[PDB]
Amino acid sequence: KTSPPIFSKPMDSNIRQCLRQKKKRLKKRIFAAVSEGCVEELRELLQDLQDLCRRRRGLDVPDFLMHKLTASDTGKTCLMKALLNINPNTKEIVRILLAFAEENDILDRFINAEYTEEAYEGQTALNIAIERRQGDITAVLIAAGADVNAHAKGVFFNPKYQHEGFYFGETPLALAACTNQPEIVQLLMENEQTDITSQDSRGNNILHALVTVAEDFKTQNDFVKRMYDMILLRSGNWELETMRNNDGLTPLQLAAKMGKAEILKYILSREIKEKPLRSLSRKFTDWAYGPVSSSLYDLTNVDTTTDNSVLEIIVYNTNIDNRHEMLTLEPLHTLLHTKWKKFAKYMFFLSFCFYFFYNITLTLVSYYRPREDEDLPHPLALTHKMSWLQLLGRMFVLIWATCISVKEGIAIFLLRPSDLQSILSDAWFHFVFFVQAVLVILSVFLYLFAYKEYLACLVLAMALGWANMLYYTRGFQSMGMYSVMIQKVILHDVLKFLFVYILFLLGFGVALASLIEKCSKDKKDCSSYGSFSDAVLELFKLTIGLGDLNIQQNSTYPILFLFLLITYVILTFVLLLNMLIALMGETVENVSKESERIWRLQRARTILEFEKMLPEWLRSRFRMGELCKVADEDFRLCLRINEVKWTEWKTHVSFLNED
Amino acid sequence: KTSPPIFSKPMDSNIRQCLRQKKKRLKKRIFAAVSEGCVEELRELLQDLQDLCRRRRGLDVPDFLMHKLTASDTGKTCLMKALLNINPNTKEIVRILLAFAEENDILDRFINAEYTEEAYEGQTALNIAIERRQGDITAVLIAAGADVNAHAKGVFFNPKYQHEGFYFGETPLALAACTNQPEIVQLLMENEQTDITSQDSRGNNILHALVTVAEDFKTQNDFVKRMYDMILLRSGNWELETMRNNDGLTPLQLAAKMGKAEILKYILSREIKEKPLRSLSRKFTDWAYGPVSSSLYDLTNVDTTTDNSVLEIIVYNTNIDNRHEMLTLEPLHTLLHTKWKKFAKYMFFLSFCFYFFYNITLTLVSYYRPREDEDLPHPLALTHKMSWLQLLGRMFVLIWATCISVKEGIAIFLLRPSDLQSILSDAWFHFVFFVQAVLVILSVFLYLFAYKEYLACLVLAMALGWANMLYYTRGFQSMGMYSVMIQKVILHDVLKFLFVYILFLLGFGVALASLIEKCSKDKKDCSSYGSFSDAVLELFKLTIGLGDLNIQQNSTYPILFLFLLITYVILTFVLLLNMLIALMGETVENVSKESERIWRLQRARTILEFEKMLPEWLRSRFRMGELCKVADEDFRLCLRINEVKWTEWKTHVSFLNED
Ligand SMILES: CCCCCCCC/C=C/CCCCCCCC(=O)O[C@@H](COC(=O)CCCCCCCCCCCCCCC)COP(=O)([O-])OCC[N+](C)(C)C
Ligand SMILES: CCCCCCCC/C=C/CCCCCCCC(=O)O[C@@H](COC(=O)CCCCCCCCCCCCCCC)COP(=O)([O-])OCC[N+](C)(C)C
Ligand SMILES: CCCCCCCC/C=C/CCCCCCCC(=O)O[C@@H](COC(=O)CCCCCCCCCCCCCCC)COP(=O)([O-])OCC[N+](C)(C)C
Ligand SMILES: CCCCCCCC/C=C/CCCCCCCC(=O)O[C@@H](COC(=O)CCCCCCCCCCCCCCC)COP(=O)([O-])OCC[N+](C)(C)C
Ligand SMILES: CCCCCCCC/C=C/CCCCCCCC(=O)O[C@@H](COC(=O)CCCCCCCCCCCCCCC)COP(=O)([O-])OCC[N+](C)(C)C
Ligand SMILES: CCCCCCCC/C=C/CCCCCCCC(=O)O[C@@H](COC(=O)CCCCCCCCCCCCCCC)COP(=O)([O-])OCC[N+](C)(C)C
Ligand SMILES: CCCCCCCC/C=C\CCCCCCCC(=O)O[C@@H](COC(=O)CCCCCCCCCCCCCCC)COP(=O)([O-])OCC[N+](C)(C)C
Ligand SMILES: CCCCCCCC/C=C\CCCCCCCC(=O)O[C@@H](COC(=O)CCCCCCCCCCCCCCC)COP(=O)([O-])OCC[N+](C)(C)C
Ligand SMILES: CCCCCCCC/C=C\CCCCCCCC(=O)O[C@@H](COC(=O)CCCCCCCCCCCCCCC)COP(=O)([O-])OCC[N+](C)(C)C
Ligand SMILES: CCCCCCCC/C=C\CCCCCCCC(=O)O[C@@H](COC(=O)CCCCCCCCCCCCCCC)COP(=O)([O-])OCC[N+](C)(C)C
Ligand SMILES: CCCCCCCC/C=C\CCCCCCCC(=O)O[C@@H](COC(=O)CCCCCCCCCCCCCCC)COP(=O)([O-])OCC[N+](C)(C)C
Ligand SMILES: CCCCCCCC/C=C\CCCCCCCC(=O)O[C@@H](COC(=O)CCCCCCCCCCCCCCC)COP(=O)([O-])OCC[N+](C)(C)C
Repeated sequence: KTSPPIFSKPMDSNIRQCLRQKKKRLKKRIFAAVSEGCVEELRELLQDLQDLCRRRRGLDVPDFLMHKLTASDTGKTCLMKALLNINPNTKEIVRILLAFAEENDILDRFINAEYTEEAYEGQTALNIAIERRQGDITAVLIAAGADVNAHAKGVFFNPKYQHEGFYFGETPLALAACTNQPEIVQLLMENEQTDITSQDSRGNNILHALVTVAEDFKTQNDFVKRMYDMILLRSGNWELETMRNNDGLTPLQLAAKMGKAEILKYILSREIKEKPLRSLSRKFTDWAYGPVSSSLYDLTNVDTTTDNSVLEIIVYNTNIDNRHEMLTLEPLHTLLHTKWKKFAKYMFFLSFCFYFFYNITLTLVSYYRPREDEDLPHPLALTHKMSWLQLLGRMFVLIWATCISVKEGIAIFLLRPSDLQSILSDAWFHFVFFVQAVLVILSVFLYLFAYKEYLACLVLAMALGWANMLYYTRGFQSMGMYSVMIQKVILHDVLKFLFVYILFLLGFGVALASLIEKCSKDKKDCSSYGSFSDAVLELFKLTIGLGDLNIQQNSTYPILFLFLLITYVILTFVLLLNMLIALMGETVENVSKESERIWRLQRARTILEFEKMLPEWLRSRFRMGELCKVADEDFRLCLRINEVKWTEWKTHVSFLNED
Repeated sequence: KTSPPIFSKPMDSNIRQCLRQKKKRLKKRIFAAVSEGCVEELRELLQDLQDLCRRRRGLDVPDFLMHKLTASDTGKTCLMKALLNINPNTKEIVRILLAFAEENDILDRFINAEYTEEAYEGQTALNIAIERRQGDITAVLIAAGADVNAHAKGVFFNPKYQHEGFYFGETPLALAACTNQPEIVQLLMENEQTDITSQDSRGNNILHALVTVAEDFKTQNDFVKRMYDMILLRSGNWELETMRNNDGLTPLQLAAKMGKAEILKYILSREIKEKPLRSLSRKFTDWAYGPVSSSLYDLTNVDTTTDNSVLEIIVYNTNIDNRHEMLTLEPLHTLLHTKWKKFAKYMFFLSFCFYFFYNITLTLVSYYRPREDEDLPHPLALTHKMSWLQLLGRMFVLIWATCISVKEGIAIFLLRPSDLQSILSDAWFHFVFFVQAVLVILSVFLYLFAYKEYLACLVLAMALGWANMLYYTRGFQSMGMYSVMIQKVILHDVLKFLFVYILFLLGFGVALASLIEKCSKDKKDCSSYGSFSDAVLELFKLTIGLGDLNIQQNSTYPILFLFLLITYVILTFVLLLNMLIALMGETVENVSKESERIWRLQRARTILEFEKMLPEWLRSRFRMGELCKVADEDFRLCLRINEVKWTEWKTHVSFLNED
C-alpha cells in the first residue's frame, strides 16, 4: 500500500552477494547438496561427519554434531533448508536425514528446531511443510514427534500493519486454516495433542484469526466462511465463540470492528436443524406459511446493554467502510426502529422546541434594547428591575446557555482523534453550539465590567444562533441533504479555490495601488485605488460584479491601468469563477446520489445519544427482549420478528420446475 | 492514416492498361502460360527456346538465354511470376523450370535473381515463397541453392512512415518471424548459413524488428511476445540483446522509445529457472513465503547512470502514448520513489522558500518607494546610500534575478520542437520565469539612464511574480490539478471563443459609432458612444454586466439605436457567454477524471531535473544498487525489492480446487 518493508536478514538465500580444510567443507557442502537434490553425494558426506565424531572427546557428541548441522547467524537447519527448496527427490532426503538423527539420541532435537533470529523466531519444520503444501511429508513428521503447538512469533509473523509482513494466526492449525487446505485441518483436529482453545500474542484464537483474513467485500469463492463453519461445528461447544482477546473482543465483535459484512451476516443468522447441533444457532424459526415467517434472534452481545456491543461499534466508529450495509442486517434493523418509536421521536421534538424559543427570546431582547446614552442596561435577567411582567424569559437565556456550554464542552473533551476526519462524525456541531453559548455569557460578564464591547459579542450570538437551526433538518429525509452538502462544498471546493484567488488578489492589488498619485488636494479623494486596503476592496467588488470599470483615473500611465484591469476581469470572472461553479456541480451531484445512505446514519447517532441521557430506571423500562428457553439447560434473551417477503417467495415458487 | 502512397511501377500486373515473329512470341507466351497454370503448353514452349540457341554463336549461350527469361523494365523472372500467381499446379511448374536451368550451367543464376527496380530492389524468390505461405516449396529452394541472407532494400521495403510501405526486417528470417510462421523460423535457424547476428540498413536485427511491429495495446493473441521468447532462448547468448542500431539503441531502449508497454514489461521481468538458461534472466527471486517475496532486478541499462536510459526516455520524450502505464512498472517505480525520499523533497522545499522570500522583498521595496519629486531613487541595492541596516535584501533581488535569467535562458535554447506541443512538457514555465527576471534587471538599467519608464516595468514584475507561485502547487496532489486546467481551458476554449467575439465587437462597434453626432457644445461629452475606442469599451462593459442601457441618446435614429443594442445583448450575453461556460464545463470534467495521471508525471520531471544540478561526488553518494553475482562468471548491479500482494495471493489460493 504505502511502502514495501525491509528485512534485516533474508529467510533463504541462493544468491551469493558481494562484499581439505574439514572445518569448512563439511558444513557448507551439505547445504548445497540437500538444496539441489544430490542424493548420492549426500550419503557420502554424512559418513564423513561421523568420522570426525569418533576422534572426539566423549559424552558431548550430540552437542558437537548439531553445531555442524545448524547455521550460526540464524537457526536454520538441514531439514529446513531441504524443505524450502522442493525438488522431485525430497521425499527421500527427508528419509536419509531422519535416519541419521535416529542413529543417535538427537531425533527429538533435530525436528523440534527453531529460528533464533529476531525477525523469524519460533518457526519450525511443520510451518515450512504446511506452507509448501506437502501433505504426505506432514504425516511423517507428526509420526516422528513434531510439536503441533509451536508458536511462530516475530516481526515477520506479527507485523504492525496489514502489509509489512504476513499474519496468519501463529499456530500450525491456523496456517492450515488460512491457506485453504481442508485435509490438513481434519488431520490435526483428530490428533490428541492439538490444543484448539489456544491463544497467541494478540490473544486471538483460530476463530479470531479467520476474521482478520476475510474479504471485506462479497465475491464468488469465500473459503473463510466454509472454514469458520467447519471448525466451529466440530468442536461442538461454546468456548471458542465466547472468548475475548487482549482488546476485549469476541469473534463477533471483531468482525464489526474491522468491517467484514459477510462474516457478520453469517453469525447473526446461524440456524442448524440437527438435534446434537441445534443449540449452537442464533436464529430459531418456529412457524412459516408461505411468504411469512416468525423467528427468534439471539440479542446477547448485540443490544445496547453492556460495553462494546455490536450496535455501538458500528455506529460510533467511523473509518469502517461498510457501515450502511451492516446497519440494515436483521437483528440490528429492528432495534433502531423500535427505539425511535418508543422514546426518541419525542426527545428529538423537545430539543427543537426548547432551542427555537431560546432564539426568539435572545433576538427580541437584543433588537429592542434601549438605544440611548441615558438608558444603558444590559438586556438580560433584569439586572436593573423595571418591574415588567414575565421577566422569566430573560432568566431563561442565562440558564439555558450555561447548560449548553457545560454539556458540549465535555463532549469536545471526549473526542477521539479519528472523530475529526469525518462529516458524519458530527464534530462540527459540537464546536459551533459551544462557541454560541460562550459568547452569550461572555457578553453578560462584560457589562458587569461595563466595557461597552458587549454589543460586539451579542450581535454574533444571534447570527450563529439562527445558523445552528440547520442541525434540526435531519429529522426529514428531503431536507437532510442540505446540511450535508453545505459542508462537502465548503471543504472540498472553497478552501482550494481560496489559495488560488489570493495570489491574484495580492498581486494585482499591490500593482494597481503603486500606479497612482495622492489626490487629496482639499479632501477630494478622487482615486478609489489609493491604498492597499482600498484597492483590494474594489477588486473584490469586481469579481462579484458590483464595481465599475472607471477609466477616468487621475494617475500616470492611463493605458497600463486599463490593461491590468481587463486582464483581471478575464482571469477571475470569466475563467476562475465559472470553473469553481463547475467543481461545485460535481460535489452536489454525488451527495444526491447517496442521499439515503447519509440520512440514515445521522439518525443512528441521535438515537444512541438520547439513550445515554436517560436514567437507569427509565432505560430498564424500555428494554426490548424476553427470557426464553430455546434448548435444554440454556436460557437467553430473544426478539420475535415477523417477516413477509413477496419477492423472495415467488421466485422460489416459480423456479421450482413442477415438471 | 494521412494519405495512400504512390508507386512508380507495379509489382505484378495482370490488368493491361491503355495508351511467327519469334523475337516476340517466345518471351511473352511463357509468362502468360506460367501464370494461368498451363503445364502442357509450357513444355512445348521451352523446347522452342533451345531451338533458337542452337542457331547462335557459342560461348555466350547462358547470357542469351537469361535475357529471354527476365523482364527488362524490372528484374522479375519466370520463377517470380510463377510464385506470385498461385495455382493448384504450381508444385510442378517449379519442377519444370528447375529442370530447364539444371540442363545448362545457369541454375545458380536462375534462383538467385533480384529486382533491379528502384522501388523493389533486392527482392528474391525466397521472399515470395515465405510471403505466399508455401512451406514445402521453401524446402526445395533451400535444397537447390537459395541465398538465405539476401536483403531486400528499397522504397517499398523501407519507407519513411509506418504507412506508405511495409517494413518487416529486410531478411528472410525476419519475414518468417513477422508473419507468424513458427515452422519456417525453426527451419532457417537449423541451417548453417543463417547469420542470426545480421543487421539491415537501419542497423536493426531480428529482435529490433519484432519490437517495431508489436501492438502498443494489450490484446488476446500476441504472437510477437512468443516470437521474442522463441528466438532469444535458442541463441542462448548475449549478442542479440546487447547490440545497438544506428541511433544507438538496444532492443530494450527501442521499446521505450516507441511506447510498447507489453514488450517492456516482458523484458524487465524475465525469469528462467532451468540450469543452462538461468543466466539470461533479469529477475532473480530467492525466497517467498505466502504473499511476500524478495527479488533482485537487473538495473543495467535502466537507471540514470549512462546516456539514453529507459528511465530518461520515458520521462522527457512526450508524444509517447503510454507514459503513465510504463512508469508504474516495477524496476522503474522504486527508483523514482527512492530519489524523492533521499534528496528531492529537500531541494523542492528550498526552491519554494528562496522564491517566496524573493517576492516579499521585491514587493515591499516597490510599494514603499519614495513618492515625491524631490525624492527619486531607484528602489534597489542602495544606489544612493541612506545607511539603513540590513541592506542585503535589496542586494538579494539583483543577485537572484540574474541567476534565473541565465539559467532559464539556457533551457529555452535547449528546447526540442516537440516540447512545444504538450502541457506536461512544461515549456510554459520556462518562458514566464524568464520574462519576469528580464523585467527586473531591465528596470534597474533604465534608472541608470534615468528614463522614468522604469515604473512601468517594475509593476509588471510584481504581477507576474505572484502569478508564478502557481508552479509550486504540484507538490500536493489536491492542488496539483488547478495549475493544469487553468491551461487546458485557456487554450482549448478561450482562444476559440476569442475569434468569434471580435466579429461581433468590431461590427456593432463601428455601426453604433456611426449613428451619433458631435455633442461637445461647451465640453459636455453627453454621448458615451462617440468614438470607435469609446464604443468598444461600452460594449465590453455590457457583456460583463457593468454598463447601462441608456436609451436617452443625443443622436439621429433613436429607435435604431435600441434595436442594435438589444440584438447585441441577446447574441453575446444570453447566447455566446453561456455557451462558452458549457464548453469550460467539459474541459474541467476531463481533467478531474485524470487527476492522478497528471500529478504523477509532473513529479517525475522535477525529480530528474534536480538530479542534473548535483555535483558528481554527491551523485555518486546516492547511487542505489550493489554489485552481485547471480550466476557463474557474470557480475551485475541489483536492487532488492520486497513485495507483499494480498489480492493476488488469495485468488491463487481460493481457485486451487482442493477437491
Ligand atoms: C412520550 C413517551 C416518553 C418520552 C420520554 C421523554 C423524556 C424527557 C427527558 C428525560 C430525561 C432527559 C434529561 C436531558 C436534559 C438535558 C437538557 C439539554 O441540554 O437539552 C438537550 C436535550 O434535551 C432533552 O432531550 C430533554 C428535553 C426536556 C428537558 C426536561 C427539563 C425541562 C422540562 C420542563 C418543561 C418546560 C418548563 C417551562 C419552560 C419555560 C439538548 O441536547 P441536543 O438536542 O442533543 O443538543 C443539540 C445537538 N448537538 C449535541 C450536536 C449539539
Ligand atoms: C497551504 C498548503 C496548500 C493548501 C492545502 C493542501 C493540503 C490540503 C489537503 C488535505 C487532504 C486532501 C483531501 C481534500 C479535502 C481537504 C479538506 C480536508 O481536510 O478534509 C479531510 C477530512 O474532512 C474533515 O476534516 C471533516 C471536518 C471535521 C470537523 C472540523 C470542524 C471545523 C469547524 C470550523 C467551522 C468551519 C465550517 C465548515 C464546516 C466544517 C479529508 O477529506 P477527504 O480526503 O476528501 O475524505 C472525504 C471524507 N469526508 C466525508 C470528511 C469529506
Ligand atoms: C417560520 C419558519 C420556521 C422556523 C425555521 C426553522 C427551520 C429549521 C427546521 C426545519 C424542519 C423542522 C424539523 C422538525 C423537528 C421534529 C419533527 C420530526 O422529527 O419529524 C418527524 C415527526 O416527528 C414528530 O412530529 C414528533 C412526534 C409527536 C410529538 C408530540 C409532542 C411531544 C409530547 C411528549 C412530551 C414529553 C414530556 C414533556 C416534558 C416532560 C418525522 O418522522 P416520522 O415521519 O414520524 O418517521 C420517520 C420515517 N421512518 C419511519 C421512515 C423512519
Ligand atoms: C537533506 C539531505 C541532503 C539534501 C541535499 C540538498 C542539496 C542542496 C543543493 C545542492 C547543489 C544545487 C545547486 C543549485 C543552485 C541553483 C540556484 C537556483 O537558481 O535555484 C534553483 C534550485 O535551487 C536549488 O535546488 C538549491 C537551493 C539551495 C542553493 C544553495 C546556495 C544558497 C544556500 C545559502 C542559504 C541561505 C543564505 C542566506 C540568504 C539570505 C531554482 O530551480 P527551480 O526551482 O527548478 O526553478 C523553477 C522551476 N522552473 C525550472 C520551471 C522554472
Ligand atoms: C485565425 C485562424 C482561425 C483560428 C485558429 C484555428 C486553428 C487552431 C487549431 C490548432 C490545433 C487544433 C487543436 C485545438 C487546440 C488549439 C490550441 C493548440 O494549438 O494546442 C496544441 C498543443 O498545445 C500546446 O501548444 C501546449 C502549449 C505549449 C507552450 C506554449 C507557451 C505559451 C506562452 C504564452 C503565455 C500564455 C498563457 C497560457 C498557457 C500556455 C494542440 O492541442 P490538441 O490538438 O488539442 O492536443 C492536446 C495536447 N495538449 C495537452 C497540449 C493540450
Ligand atoms: C500566506 C499564504 C501563503 C502564500 C501563497 C503561496 C501559495 C502557493 C503554494 C501552495 C502550496 C505550497 C507547496 C509547499 C512546497 C513544499 C511542500 C511539499 O513538497 O509537500 C510535501 C512535503 O514535503 C516537505 O514538507 C519537505 C520535507 C521537510 C523539509 C525540511 C526543511 C529542509 C531542510 C534541509 C536543508 C538542506 C540544506 C540547507 C541549505 C544548504 C508533501 O509530500 P509527502 O506527503 O511527504 O510525500 C508525497 C506522497 N507520496 C509518498 C504519495 C508520493
Ligand atoms: C490578498 C493579501 C493576502 C494577505 C496579505 C496582507 C498583509 C498581511 C501579511 C501577513 C499577515 C501577518 C502579519 C500581520 C500584518 C498586519 C498588521 C498591520 O497591518 O499593521 C501594520 C503593519 O503593516 C505592515 O507593514 C506589515 C505587512 C507587510 C509585510 C508582512 C510581513 C512579511 C513577512 C511574513 C512572511 C515571512 C516570514 C516567514 C518566515 C518563516 C500597518 O501599519 P500602517 O498601515 O502603515 O499604519 C500607519 C500608522 N502608524 C505609522 C502609526 C503605524
Ligand atoms: C491564503 C491565506 C491568506 C490569509 C487570509 C485569507 C483571506 C484574505 C482576505 C483578507 C486579508 C487580506 C488583507 C486585506 C486588508 C488589509 C489589512 C491591513 O492591515 O492592511 C494594512 C497594512 O497592510 C499593508 O501595509 C500592505 C503591505 C503591502 C504588501 C503586502 C504583502 C507583502 C507580504 C506578504 C505576506 C504573506 C502574504 C502572502 C499571501 C499570498 C493597510 O496598510 P496601508 O493601506 O498600506 O497604509 C495606509 C495608511 N493608512 C491606513 C493610515 C491609511
Ligand atoms: C498573470 C497575468 C500576467 C500579468 C501581466 C503581465 C504580462 C507581461 C508579459 C510580457 C510583457 C513584455 C513587454 C515588456 C513591458 C514593456 C512596458 C511597456 O511597454 O509599458 C507601456 C504600455 O505597454 C503595455 O500596455 C503593456 C504590454 C504588455 C504585453 C502583453 C502581455 C499579455 C499578457 C496577458 C496574458 C498572460 C496570461 C498569464 C496566465 C497566468 C507604457 O504604457 P504607456 O503606453 O506609455 O501609457 C502612457 C499613456 N500616455 C500616452 C497618455 C502617456
Ligand atoms: C474589435 C476590433 C478588432 C481590431 C481592429 C482595430 C483597428 C486596428 C486594425 C488592425 C491592426 C493593425 C494596424 C494598426 C492600426 C492601429 C494604429 C492607430 O490606431 O493609429 C492611427 C491609424 O488608425 C487607422 O486609421 C488605421 C486603422 C484602420 C484600418 C486598418 C488597416 C486595414 C488593412 C489591414 C488588413 C489588410 C491588409 C492585409 C493584406 C494581406 C489612428 O490615428 P487617429 O485615431 O485618427 O489619430 C488622429 C491624430 N492624428 C491625425 C495626428 C494622427
Ligand atoms: C482576432 C485578432 C484581433 C487582435 C486583437 C484581439 C483583442 C482585441 C481587443 C482590443 C483591440 C481592438 C481595438 C480597440 C481599441 C482601439 C485602438 C485604436 O488605436 O483605435 C484608434 C484608431 O482606430 C480606428 O481608427 C478605427 C478604424 C475603424 C474601422 C476598424 C476596422 C477596419 C480595419 C480592420 C482590420 C482587421 C481587423 C479585423 C478584426 C475582425 C481610435 O481612433 P478613433 O477613435 O476613430 O479617432 C478619434 C480621434 N481621437 C483619438 C483623437 C479622439
Ligand atoms: C448578426 C445580427 C444581425 C444584424 C442586424 C441587421 C439585420 C437586418 C436584416 C434585415 C433588415 C431588412 C429591412 C431593411 C432595412 C430598412 C431600414 C429601416 O427601416 O430603418 C428604420 C428602422 O427600422 C428598424 O428598426 C430595423 C428593421 C430590421 C428588421 C428586423 C431584422 C431582425 C434581425 C435579428 C435576427 C438576426 C440573427 C442573425 C444571426 C447571426 C429607420 O428607423 P426610424 O424608425 O426611422 O427611427 C427614427 C425615429 N423617429 C424619427 C421617429 C424619432
